[PDB]
Amino acid sequence: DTTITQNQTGYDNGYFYSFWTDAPGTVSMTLHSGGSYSTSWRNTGHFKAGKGWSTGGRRTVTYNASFNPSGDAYLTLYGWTRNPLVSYLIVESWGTYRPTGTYKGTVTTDGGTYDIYETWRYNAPSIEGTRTFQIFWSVRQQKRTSGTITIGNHFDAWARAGMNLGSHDYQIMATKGWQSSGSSTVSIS
Repeated sequence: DTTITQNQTGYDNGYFYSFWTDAPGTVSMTLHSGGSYSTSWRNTGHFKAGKGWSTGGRRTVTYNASFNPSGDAYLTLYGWTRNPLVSYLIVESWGTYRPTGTYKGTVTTDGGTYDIYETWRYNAPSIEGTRTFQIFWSVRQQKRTSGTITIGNHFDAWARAGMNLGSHDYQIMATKGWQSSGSSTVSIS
C-alpha cells in the first residue's frame, strides 16, 4: 500500500482523500483497499486525514474503525462549507479531550444521542485562508467506533439551532489529532 506524508488531496481506490499536518513526517496515512486508510502518528502537531468526498452532502455513511489515540484525537465525519464558511465535525470517538463549545441542544440519530455545540475561530486558518468562521459540532455522548451516520439528521438539528451551512466543500471520515501519538484504521462504506 501507498503511504502519504505530504500534504495533499487526491483519489484512491474510488474515494477522495485528504491529508494535512503542520508537523510533516511525524504522521503518515496509508491508503488501503476501497474506502479504507490507516494513520500512524508519533509526537505530532496537528493533523487531519481521511477518505470521503470532494463535495459533501446529506449522505448516509457507514464506517468501521480501529481507533487508538494515546492523547488528544478525534474519529469524526469532518467537512467544510463556503458562504457561509463553516467547518463541521460529527465526533464519534475521542481520546483524552472531549470537544465542546457553546451548548446548542442535542440530536438523537443512528442509535446514539449527540450534544450539539458551536465554536468560533478568529483570524484562523481555513479552506479560504485566514478567516473568522463557525465550527458546528455533534459530539456523541458516549464513544463509538463503528456504525452509520445519517448526516442530514445532524445538518437539520444544527439548522433548528440556528447553525446554518453553506455550499459544500470536502467531507471526509477523518482521524484528527493534536500532539502525542497513536494510530487508526478507518473504513467507509
